[PDB]
Amino acid sequence: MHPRFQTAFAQLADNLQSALEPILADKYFPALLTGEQVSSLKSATGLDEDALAFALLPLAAACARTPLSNFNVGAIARGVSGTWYFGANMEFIGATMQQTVHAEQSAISHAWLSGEKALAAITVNYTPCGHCRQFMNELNSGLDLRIHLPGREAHALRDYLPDAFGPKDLEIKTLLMDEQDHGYALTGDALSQAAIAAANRSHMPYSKSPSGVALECKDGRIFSGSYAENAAFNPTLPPLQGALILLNLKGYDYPDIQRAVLAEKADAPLIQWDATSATLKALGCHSIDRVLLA
Amino acid sequence: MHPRFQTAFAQLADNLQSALEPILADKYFPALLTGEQVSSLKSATGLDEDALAFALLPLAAACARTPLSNFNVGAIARGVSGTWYFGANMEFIGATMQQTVHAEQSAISHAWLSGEKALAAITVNYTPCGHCRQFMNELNSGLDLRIHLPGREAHALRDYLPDAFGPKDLEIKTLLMDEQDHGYALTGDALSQAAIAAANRSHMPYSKSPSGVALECKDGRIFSGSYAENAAFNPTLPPLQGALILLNLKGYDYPDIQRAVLAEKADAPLIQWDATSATLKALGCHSIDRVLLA
Ligand SMILES: O=C1N[C@H](O)C=CN1[C@@H]1O[C@H](CO)[C@@H](O)[C@H]1O
Ligand SMILES: O=C1N[C@H](O)C=CN1[C@@H]1O[C@H](CO)[C@@H](O)[C@H]1O
Ligand SMILES: [Zn+2]
Ligand SMILES: [Zn+2]
Repeated sequence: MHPRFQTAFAQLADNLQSALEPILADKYFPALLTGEQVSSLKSATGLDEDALAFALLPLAAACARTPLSNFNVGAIARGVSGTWYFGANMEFIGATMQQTVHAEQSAISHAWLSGEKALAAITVNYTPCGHCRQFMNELNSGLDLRIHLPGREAHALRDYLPDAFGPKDLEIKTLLMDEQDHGYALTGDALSQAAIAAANRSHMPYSKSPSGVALECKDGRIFSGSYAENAAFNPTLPPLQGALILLNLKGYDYPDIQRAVLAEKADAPLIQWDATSATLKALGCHSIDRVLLA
Repeated sequence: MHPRFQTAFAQLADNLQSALEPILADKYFPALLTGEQVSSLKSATGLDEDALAFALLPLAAACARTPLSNFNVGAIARGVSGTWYFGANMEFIGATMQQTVHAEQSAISHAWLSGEKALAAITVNYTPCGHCRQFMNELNSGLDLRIHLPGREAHALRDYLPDAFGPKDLEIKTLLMDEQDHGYALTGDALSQAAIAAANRSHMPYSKSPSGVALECKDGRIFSGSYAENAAFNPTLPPLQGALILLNLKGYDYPDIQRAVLAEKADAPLIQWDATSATLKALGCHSIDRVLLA
């Protein structure tokens, strides 16, 4: 089992531990659970979903990277698929606060990127900051998203975000997790195509600047991120971050990053380039290439 | 009167117009009103503060810069001083969504930077996004801040941000607008010192990386911004933005920017440098210098 889970795992309940140990066994346990696993989990313990999710939090939080805060936050997004995706915050020393990733964004994009069509609920070990409540309201699940916090009843997003601002305010009709395909031709090597492919699924109704980032690991593994705009602009999820979320959740570490490509239009109104390299360099990867969309 | 106000002004009520015209007369009307002016305003019209603020919105919104959205948002922060500060959103073509400024952040930092000790209320022509509700909760006014929106009753922040996350969650005791002075020696030319001075008032309890940006205009005017962290990290106000807010509100335009300096520690965990130049270049200023704090 991935050491990141060591401690957490140890404070889990005996029957839960047993049910889990087989799954967590793999270092490369993908920080996710299929329906089937959930069911199994539910039988070995007498937990109901909600209780199960709360019970897994600490594992989701085990994946956090917080050199600054030291404030571990885990989240679990529940697919309409039955799959549960873990999420955890990340802070990058050498960059800016604007580069940070919240547990919630982590889980939701984990899910989105993985192909999930919609979420039903999300569970966090801490009340969501306003930045995340706003991030949440961009999804096709709307104000209905259900949110579970420890020691609280469940509530819909609408309750956490009264009189909310969202895509409708801007006359935006396509929501995050809705089906998208911008249609750019994939070209170049693998990495280039992984980037372009991500740019293709990007959510960018406000600025109309598609973008994607793909990261190649030592072992030739390839994690890629899609750009995700937000109505309030600022909470937008830059493409780099997408990739790093996957990369981390999945058991990898920065240093395993071999090379990275970024794809975008040259003439787009918004430009990912600088923030991408910068942060990437901050992480120690100077191998950045960019590919121009068309 | 600054053309930016032309249209707005024209749809104001006759008695309000009259009361205003003398003030708005100056191109360099500083997008702000002293107590005295407010009083005068109140007498010429029979308005009460709240109604007065709602009535001035469109002027606050006249100051917006929205090449992307085209979504003008104005805000008015009311000092405990009796001074009212205007605010408006800004979007920068060529940068990223994370560089955007919300009307609310604009007003609050307008006030903060101007020396305001605390706010009593804020009025916006649109419901605040979650990013701003979060930004608001960093102030020393806490959940008590009062918020006025058109067609709604007033409410405290707590109402817009139920079960909120904030500085206390991180054990942070110094709030934004509280009195701060990091104690760096001012040095170099004017610009350098303006930068350092700003770095000195910066709010950075989470990362501990002070920073400041000062901009010199053609005419030798100098606008400077202070760094403002936020508990949720992301909503943090980078130092550059500070300066540009003032610069815009005050009647200036990008192209009047002559040179700019940024001050920060070299070894800080967070680094403003890249985002600063980048955006600055995006705006057409390549004249960036950095000064190392100590
Ligand atoms: O991850 C979350 N989610 C919740 O909305 C609130 C806060 N945090 C975060 O937890 C840390 C403290 O702000 C940061 O890494 C920031 O991303
Ligand atoms: O300025 C605000 N304040 C409110 O919290 C909500 C939205 N906007 C903004 O208005 C525009 C649309 O998102 C952007 O410039 C963004 O900064
Ligand atoms: Zn958050
Ligand atoms: Zn806002």
